Amino acid sequence: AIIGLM
Amino acid sequence: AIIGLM
Amino acid sequence: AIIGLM
Amino acid sequence: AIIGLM
Repeated sequence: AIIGLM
Repeated sequence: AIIGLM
Repeated sequence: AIIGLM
Repeated sequence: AIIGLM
């Protein structure tokens, strides 16, 4: 699985 | 299953 | 399985 | 899978 934040 | 919140 | 966020 | 946000 894969999250990404900014 | 991949999340991108920017 | 690929994110690219800017 | 592929996501992207500029």
